[PDB]
Amino acid sequence: RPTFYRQELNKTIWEVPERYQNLSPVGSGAYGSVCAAFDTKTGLRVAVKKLSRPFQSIIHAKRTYRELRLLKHMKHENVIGLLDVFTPARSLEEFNDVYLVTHLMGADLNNIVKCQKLTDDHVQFLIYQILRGLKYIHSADIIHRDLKPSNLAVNEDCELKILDFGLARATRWYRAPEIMLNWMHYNQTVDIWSVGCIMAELLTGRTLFPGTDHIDQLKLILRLVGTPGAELLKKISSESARNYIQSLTQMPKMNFANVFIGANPLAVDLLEKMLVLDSDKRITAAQALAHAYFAQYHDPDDEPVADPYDQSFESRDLLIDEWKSLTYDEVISFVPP
Ligand SMILES: C=C(NC(=O)c1cn2ncnc(Nc3cc(NC(=O)c4ccnc(N5CCOCC5)c4)ccc3C)c2c1C)c1ccccc1
Repeated sequence: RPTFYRQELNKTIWEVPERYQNLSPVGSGAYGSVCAAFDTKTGLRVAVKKLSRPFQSIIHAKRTYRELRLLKHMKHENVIGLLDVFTPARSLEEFNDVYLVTHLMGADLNNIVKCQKLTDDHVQFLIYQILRGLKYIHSADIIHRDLKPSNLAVNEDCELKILDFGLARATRWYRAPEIMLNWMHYNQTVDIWSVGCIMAELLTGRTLFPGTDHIDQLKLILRLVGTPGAELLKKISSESARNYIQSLTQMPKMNFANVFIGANPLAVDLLEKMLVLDSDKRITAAQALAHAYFAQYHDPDDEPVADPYDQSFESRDLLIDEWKSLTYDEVISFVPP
Protein backbone atom coordinates (compact mmCIF):
# COMPACT_ATOMS: atom_id res chain seq x y z
CA ARG A 1 0.00 0.00 0.00
CA PRO A 2 0.85 3.69 0.23
CA THR A 3 -0.23 6.47 2.60
CA PHE A 4 -3.53 8.34 2.30
CA TYR A 5 -4.89 11.58 3.73
CA ARG A 6 -8.48 12.82 4.07
CA GLN A 7 -9.74 16.30 3.17
CA GLU A 8 -12.95 17.84 1.85
CA LEU A 9 -13.51 20.04 -1.20
CA ASN A 10 -16.73 21.58 -2.54
CA LYS A 11 -18.61 19.23 -0.19
CA THR A 12 -17.02 15.94 -1.25
CA ILE A 13 -14.28 14.17 0.70
CA TRP A 14 -10.99 13.22 -0.96
CA GLU A 15 -9.01 10.22 0.28
CA VAL A 16 -5.80 10.33 -1.75
CA PRO A 17 -2.19 9.07 -1.56
CA GLU A 18 0.45 11.50 -0.23
CA ARG A 19 2.06 11.58 -3.68
CA TYR A 20 -0.68 14.02 -4.76
CA GLN A 21 -0.58 17.50 -3.27
CA ASN A 22 -2.40 20.78 -3.84
CA LEU A 23 -5.82 19.35 -4.61
CA SER A 24 -7.67 22.25 -6.23
CA PRO A 25 -11.18 21.54 -7.53
CA VAL A 26 -11.76 21.71 -11.28
CA GLY A 27 -15.40 20.81 -11.83
CA SER A 28 -18.01 18.50 -10.38
CA GLY A 29 -21.32 16.98 -11.46
CA ALA A 30 -21.96 13.96 -13.71
CA TYR A 31 -20.55 10.77 -12.25
CA GLY A 32 -17.30 12.37 -11.25
CA SER A 33 -16.12 15.77 -10.03
CA VAL A 34 -12.35 16.24 -10.62
CA CYS A 35 -9.41 18.01 -9.04
CA ALA A 36 -6.08 19.32 -10.28
CA ALA A 37 -3.09 18.23 -8.19
CA PHE A 38 0.70 17.94 -8.22
CA ASP A 39 2.26 14.51 -8.74
CA THR A 40 5.33 14.37 -6.48
CA LYS A 41 6.58 11.09 -7.91
CA THR A 42 6.85 12.79 -11.31
CA GLY A 43 7.03 16.52 -10.61
CA LEU A 44 4.15 16.87 -13.06
CA ARG A 45 0.61 18.23 -12.66
CA VAL A 46 -2.19 15.65 -12.85
CA ALA A 47 -5.97 15.45 -13.03
CA VAL A 48 -7.61 13.27 -10.40
CA LYS A 49 -11.20 12.13 -10.81
CA LYS A 50 -13.04 10.78 -7.80
CA LEU A 51 -16.01 8.86 -9.16
CA SER A 52 -19.35 9.55 -7.49
CA ARG A 53 -21.00 6.53 -5.84
CA PRO A 54 -19.04 4.16 -8.17
CA PHE A 55 -21.08 1.11 -7.17
CA GLN A 56 -24.39 2.56 -6.02
CA SER A 57 -26.34 0.98 -8.88
CA ILE A 58 -25.79 -1.63 -11.59
CA ILE A 59 -25.42 1.08 -14.23
CA HIS A 60 -22.88 2.79 -11.99
CA ALA A 61 -21.00 -0.41 -11.22
CA LYS A 62 -20.81 -1.39 -14.93
CA ARG A 63 -20.06 2.16 -16.10
CA THR A 64 -17.25 2.21 -13.48
CA TYR A 65 -15.93 -1.08 -14.86
CA ARG A 66 -16.24 0.13 -18.46
CA GLU A 67 -14.24 3.29 -17.93
CA LEU A 68 -11.50 1.59 -15.92
CA ARG A 69 -11.08 -1.12 -18.54
CA LEU A 70 -11.12 1.48 -21.32
CA LEU A 71 -8.52 3.76 -19.74
CA LYS A 72 -6.42 0.70 -18.95
CA HIS A 73 -6.34 -0.35 -22.59
CA MET A 74 -5.65 3.06 -24.15
CA LYS A 75 -1.97 3.49 -24.99
CA HIS A 76 -1.77 6.21 -27.62
CA GLU A 77 -0.49 9.79 -27.87
CA ASN A 78 -3.76 11.44 -28.88
CA VAL A 79 -5.85 9.54 -26.36
CA ILE A 80 -6.07 10.44 -22.66
CA GLY A 81 -3.83 8.11 -20.63
CA LEU A 82 -4.34 6.48 -17.23
CA LEU A 83 -1.41 7.47 -15.01
CA ASP A 84 -2.83 5.76 -11.97
CA VAL A 85 -5.95 4.29 -10.40
CA PHE A 86 -6.37 3.94 -6.64
CA THR A 87 -8.71 3.37 -3.72
CA PRO A 88 -8.36 4.02 0.01
CA ALA A 89 -9.70 0.49 0.60
CA ARG A 90 -7.37 -2.28 1.79
CA SER A 91 -9.71 -5.10 0.79
CA LEU A 92 -12.49 -5.85 -1.69
CA GLU A 93 -14.98 -5.88 1.18
CA GLU A 94 -14.22 -2.24 2.00
CA PHE A 95 -13.94 -1.25 -1.70
CA ASN A 96 -16.27 1.72 -2.16
CA ASP A 97 -14.32 4.46 -3.93
CA VAL A 98 -12.37 4.77 -7.17
CA TYR A 99 -10.01 7.56 -8.18
CA LEU A 100 -8.55 7.85 -11.67
CA VAL A 101 -5.52 10.01 -12.52
CA THR A 102 -4.39 11.46 -15.86
CA HIS A 103 -2.05 14.25 -17.04
CA LEU A 104 -3.47 17.73 -16.47
CA MET A 105 -3.89 19.52 -19.80
CA GLY A 106 -3.54 23.14 -20.96
CA ALA A 107 -7.10 23.71 -22.13
CA ASP A 108 -10.38 22.40 -23.58
CA LEU A 109 -10.55 22.66 -27.38
CA ASN A 110 -13.52 24.90 -26.63
CA ASN A 111 -11.37 27.58 -25.01
CA ILE A 112 -8.82 27.70 -27.86
CA VAL A 113 -11.45 28.37 -30.55
CA LYS A 114 -13.50 30.61 -28.26
CA CYS A 115 -10.43 32.79 -27.83
CA GLN A 116 -9.05 33.64 -31.26
CA LYS A 117 -9.07 32.65 -34.93
CA LEU A 118 -6.58 29.80 -35.36
CA THR A 119 -4.55 29.47 -38.55
CA ASP A 120 -5.22 26.85 -41.20
CA ASP A 121 -2.04 25.01 -40.21
CA HIS A 122 -3.52 24.88 -36.70
CA VAL A 123 -6.71 23.29 -37.99
CA GLN A 124 -4.69 20.73 -39.92
CA PHE A 125 -2.63 19.74 -36.85
CA LEU A 126 -5.52 19.64 -34.40
CA ILE A 127 -7.92 17.73 -36.70
CA TYR A 128 -4.99 15.49 -37.79
CA GLN A 129 -4.35 14.53 -34.14
CA ILE A 130 -8.01 13.80 -33.44
CA LEU A 131 -8.13 11.50 -36.47
CA ARG A 132 -4.90 9.83 -35.41
CA GLY A 133 -6.35 8.93 -32.00
CA LEU A 134 -9.64 8.02 -33.70
CA LYS A 135 -7.93 5.50 -35.97
CA TYR A 136 -6.36 3.96 -32.89
CA ILE A 137 -9.66 3.76 -30.99
CA HIS A 138 -11.76 2.64 -33.97
CA SER A 139 -9.23 -0.05 -34.73
CA ALA A 140 -10.36 -1.62 -31.42
CA ASP A 141 -14.08 -1.28 -32.02
CA ILE A 142 -14.27 1.58 -29.58
CA ILE A 143 -16.61 4.41 -30.53
CA HIS A 144 -16.25 7.65 -28.66
CA ARG A 145 -19.77 8.94 -29.51
CA ASP A 146 -19.37 12.17 -27.54
CA LEU A 147 -16.72 14.08 -29.47
CA LYS A 148 -16.93 17.82 -28.88
CA PRO A 149 -14.43 20.58 -28.03
CA SER A 150 -14.63 19.92 -24.27
CA ASN A 151 -13.59 16.29 -24.80
CA LEU A 152 -10.50 17.50 -26.60
CA ALA A 153 -7.43 18.55 -24.67
CA VAL A 154 -4.43 20.41 -26.07
CA ASN A 155 -1.34 21.45 -24.11
CA GLU A 156 0.68 24.67 -24.35
CA ASP A 157 2.23 23.49 -27.62
CA CYS A 158 -1.00 22.43 -29.34
CA GLU A 159 -0.51 18.67 -28.69
CA LEU A 160 -3.91 17.00 -28.51
CA LYS A 161 -5.55 14.18 -26.58
CA ILE A 162 -9.07 12.76 -26.72
CA LEU A 163 -10.86 12.32 -23.40
CA ASP A 164 -14.44 11.80 -22.25
CA PHE A 165 -16.75 13.50 -19.75
CA GLY A 166 -14.51 16.54 -20.03
CA LEU A 167 -15.32 18.95 -17.22
CA ALA A 168 -14.96 22.57 -18.36
CA ARG A 169 -12.52 24.22 -15.96
CA ALA A 170 -24.94 20.93 -26.32
CA THR A 171 -23.47 17.53 -27.19
CA ARG A 172 -26.31 17.31 -29.73
CA TRP A 173 -24.51 19.93 -31.83
CA TYR A 174 -21.87 17.38 -32.83
CA ARG A 175 -24.21 14.40 -32.92
CA ALA A 176 -24.39 12.51 -36.20
CA PRO A 177 -27.70 12.81 -37.96
CA GLU A 178 -28.44 9.10 -37.52
CA ILE A 179 -27.85 8.89 -33.75
CA MET A 180 -30.68 11.30 -32.98
CA LEU A 181 -33.28 10.21 -35.49
CA ASN A 182 -32.48 6.90 -33.82
CA TRP A 183 -32.30 4.44 -36.71
CA MET A 184 -30.26 2.42 -34.23
CA HIS A 185 -27.38 0.26 -35.44
CA TYR A 186 -24.97 3.19 -35.06
CA ASN A 187 -21.29 2.74 -35.95
CA GLN A 188 -17.84 4.36 -35.64
CA THR A 189 -18.37 6.81 -38.54
CA VAL A 190 -20.67 8.50 -36.06
CA ASP A 191 -17.41 9.97 -34.74
CA ILE A 192 -16.29 11.26 -38.13
CA TRP A 193 -19.42 13.38 -38.30
CA SER A 194 -18.43 14.93 -34.96
CA VAL A 195 -14.91 15.63 -36.27
CA GLY A 196 -16.38 17.23 -39.37
CA CYS A 197 -18.43 19.41 -37.02
CA ILE A 198 -15.43 20.24 -34.87
CA MET A 199 -13.31 21.07 -37.92
CA ALA A 200 -15.95 23.36 -39.45
CA GLU A 201 -16.12 25.26 -36.13
CA LEU A 202 -12.32 25.57 -36.04
CA LEU A 203 -12.18 27.02 -39.59
CA THR A 204 -15.19 29.25 -38.86
CA GLY A 205 -15.59 30.63 -35.36
CA ARG A 206 -19.05 29.20 -34.80
CA THR A 207 -21.04 26.04 -34.23
CA LEU A 208 -21.86 24.37 -37.53
CA PHE A 209 -25.22 23.12 -36.24
CA PRO A 210 -26.57 24.94 -33.10
CA GLY A 211 -29.86 22.96 -32.97
CA THR A 212 -32.10 23.60 -29.93
CA ASP A 213 -33.51 20.07 -30.01
CA HIS A 214 -33.51 16.87 -32.04
CA ILE A 215 -35.96 18.43 -34.53
CA ASP A 216 -34.11 21.74 -34.99
CA GLN A 217 -30.71 19.99 -35.04
CA LEU A 218 -31.82 17.78 -37.90
CA LYS A 219 -33.20 20.83 -39.65
CA LEU A 220 -29.89 22.64 -39.40
CA ILE A 221 -28.04 19.58 -40.72
CA LEU A 222 -30.26 18.96 -43.77
CA ARG A 223 -30.16 22.56 -44.93
CA LEU A 224 -26.48 21.83 -45.30
CA VAL A 225 -26.11 18.20 -46.37
CA GLY A 226 -29.55 18.17 -47.95
CA THR A 227 -32.39 15.73 -47.55
CA PRO A 228 -31.87 11.92 -47.94
CA GLY A 229 -31.58 10.64 -51.51
CA ALA A 230 -33.09 7.48 -52.98
CA GLU A 231 -29.95 5.53 -52.08
CA LEU A 232 -30.03 6.55 -48.42
CA LEU A 233 -33.81 6.09 -48.33
CA LYS A 234 -33.31 2.46 -49.39
CA LYS A 235 -31.25 1.80 -46.26
CA ILE A 236 -33.59 3.27 -43.61
CA SER A 237 -35.16 0.51 -41.50
CA SER A 238 -37.63 2.62 -39.51
CA GLU A 239 -41.06 3.31 -40.99
CA SER A 240 -41.53 6.35 -38.73
CA ALA A 241 -38.09 7.68 -39.61
CA ARG A 242 -38.47 7.68 -43.40
CA ASN A 243 -42.05 8.83 -43.01
CA TYR A 244 -40.58 11.74 -41.07
CA ILE A 245 -37.71 12.71 -43.42
CA GLN A 246 -39.69 12.02 -46.59
CA SER A 247 -42.36 14.39 -45.29
CA LEU A 248 -40.07 17.39 -44.96
CA THR A 249 -39.69 19.97 -47.68
CA GLN A 250 -36.94 18.28 -49.70
CA MET A 251 -33.58 20.07 -49.55
CA PRO A 252 -30.59 20.06 -51.86
CA LYS A 253 -27.02 19.47 -50.80
CA MET A 254 -25.19 22.78 -50.68
CA ASN A 255 -21.90 23.59 -52.42
CA PHE A 256 -19.47 23.49 -49.46
CA ALA A 257 -16.99 25.69 -51.35
CA ASN A 258 -19.75 28.30 -51.17
CA VAL A 259 -20.52 27.57 -47.54
CA PHE A 260 -16.92 27.63 -46.25
CA ILE A 261 -15.47 30.33 -48.53
CA GLY A 262 -12.00 31.62 -47.78
CA ALA A 263 -11.24 28.23 -46.25
CA ASN A 264 -8.46 26.09 -47.73
CA PRO A 265 -10.08 24.25 -50.67
CA LEU A 266 -8.41 21.12 -49.30
CA ALA A 267 -10.18 21.64 -45.97
CA VAL A 268 -13.49 21.99 -47.76
CA ASP A 269 -12.85 18.74 -49.64
CA LEU A 270 -12.24 17.01 -46.30
CA LEU A 271 -15.37 18.62 -44.84
CA GLU A 272 -17.31 17.29 -47.84
CA LYS A 273 -16.12 13.74 -47.19
CA MET A 274 -16.93 13.89 -43.44
CA LEU A 275 -20.29 15.70 -43.42
CA VAL A 276 -22.21 13.00 -45.31
CA LEU A 277 -25.73 12.02 -44.20
CA ASP A 278 -25.12 8.45 -45.34
CA SER A 279 -22.84 6.88 -42.76
CA ASP A 280 -21.62 4.28 -45.26
CA LYS A 281 -20.06 6.94 -47.47
CA ARG A 282 -18.32 9.08 -44.87
CA ILE A 283 -14.57 8.89 -44.98
CA THR A 284 -12.93 6.75 -42.25
CA ALA A 285 -10.37 8.08 -39.78
CA ALA A 286 -7.64 6.05 -41.42
CA GLN A 287 -8.57 7.10 -44.94
CA ALA A 288 -8.89 10.71 -43.76
CA LEU A 289 -5.30 10.59 -42.51
CA ALA A 290 -4.08 10.08 -46.08
CA HIS A 291 -6.01 13.16 -47.26
CA ALA A 292 -4.00 15.83 -49.07
CA TYR A 293 -5.05 18.21 -46.29
CA PHE A 294 -2.67 16.51 -43.85
CA ALA A 295 0.28 16.03 -46.21
CA GLN A 296 2.43 18.06 -43.83
CA TYR A 297 1.65 15.92 -40.78
CA HIS A 298 0.70 12.56 -42.23
CA ASP A 299 3.06 9.61 -41.69
CA PRO A 300 1.58 6.17 -42.42
CA ASP A 301 4.36 4.73 -40.24
CA ASP A 302 3.48 6.70 -37.12
CA GLU A 303 -0.26 6.11 -37.20
CA PRO A 304 -0.73 2.98 -34.98
CA VAL A 305 -3.76 0.80 -34.37
CA ALA A 306 -4.84 -0.53 -30.98
CA ASP A 307 -4.33 -4.01 -29.56
CA PRO A 308 -7.65 -5.86 -29.79
CA TYR A 309 -10.12 -4.82 -27.08
CA ASP A 310 -12.57 -7.29 -25.61
CA GLN A 311 -15.87 -5.62 -24.64
CA SER A 312 -17.73 -8.92 -24.16
CA PHE A 313 -18.68 -7.61 -20.70
CA GLU A 314 -20.87 -5.04 -22.40
CA SER A 315 -23.36 -7.88 -23.05
CA ARG A 316 -23.37 -9.14 -19.44
CA ASP A 317 -26.02 -8.50 -16.77
CA LEU A 318 -24.36 -8.89 -13.39
CA LEU A 319 -24.77 -7.79 -9.77
CA ILE A 320 -23.26 -4.63 -8.28
CA ASP A 321 -20.88 -6.85 -6.30
CA GLU A 322 -19.82 -8.78 -9.37
CA TRP A 323 -19.05 -5.55 -11.25
CA LYS A 324 -17.40 -4.09 -8.15
CA SER A 325 -15.17 -7.16 -7.74
CA LEU A 326 -14.35 -7.12 -11.48
CA THR A 327 -13.37 -3.47 -11.00
CA TYR A 328 -11.33 -4.28 -7.88
CA ASP A 329 -9.30 -6.86 -9.85
CA GLU A 330 -8.69 -4.21 -12.47
CA VAL A 331 -7.50 -1.72 -9.88
CA ILE A 332 -5.24 -4.31 -8.23
CA SER A 333 -3.79 -5.45 -11.55
CA PHE A 334 -2.91 -1.89 -12.58
CA VAL A 335 0.67 -1.38 -13.73
CA PRO A 336 1.69 2.29 -14.22
CA PRO A 337 3.13 3.69 -17.49
C1 LIG B 1 -7.71 22.34 -19.56
C2 LIG B 1 -8.20 21.63 -18.30
N1 LIG B 1 -8.71 20.17 -18.10
C3 LIG B 1 -7.90 19.01 -17.86
O1 LIG B 1 -6.66 18.91 -17.88
C4 LIG B 1 -8.70 17.97 -17.63
C5 LIG B 1 -10.10 18.20 -17.38
N2 LIG B 1 -10.81 17.08 -17.16
N3 LIG B 1 -12.25 16.81 -16.89
C6 LIG B 1 -12.64 15.51 -16.99
N4 LIG B 1 -11.69 14.52 -16.91
C7 LIG B 1 -10.38 14.77 -17.09
N5 LIG B 1 -9.53 13.71 -17.12
C8 LIG B 1 -9.87 12.44 -16.84
C9 LIG B 1 -10.60 11.73 -17.78
C10 LIG B 1 -10.90 10.33 -17.47
N6 LIG B 1 -11.65 9.54 -18.36
C11 LIG B 1 -11.66 9.71 -19.76
O2 LIG B 1 -11.19 10.64 -20.44
C12 LIG B 1 -12.40 8.67 -20.46
C13 LIG B 1 -13.41 7.86 -19.82
C14 LIG B 1 -13.93 6.98 -20.73
N7 LIG B 1 -13.65 6.83 -22.08
C15 LIG B 1 -12.72 7.59 -22.66
N8 LIG B 1 -12.39 7.50 -24.02
C16 LIG B 1 -11.39 8.52 -24.50
C17 LIG B 1 -10.74 8.10 -25.80
O3 LIG B 1 -11.73 7.85 -26.72
C18 LIG B 1 -12.72 6.83 -26.40
C19 LIG B 1 -13.36 7.00 -25.03
C20 LIG B 1 -12.05 8.54 -21.82
C21 LIG B 1 -10.50 9.67 -16.25
C22 LIG B 1 -9.81 10.34 -15.25
C23 LIG B 1 -9.44 11.79 -15.52
C24 LIG B 1 -8.60 12.48 -14.40
C25 LIG B 1 -9.85 16.03 -17.28
C26 LIG B 1 -8.48 16.57 -17.61
C27 LIG B 1 -7.16 15.78 -17.91
C28 LIG B 1 -7.68 22.14 -17.05
C29 LIG B 1 -6.26 22.33 -16.87
C30 LIG B 1 -5.74 22.85 -15.64
C31 LIG B 1 -6.68 23.17 -14.62
C32 LIG B 1 -8.08 22.98 -14.79
C33 LIG B 1 -8.60 22.47 -16.02
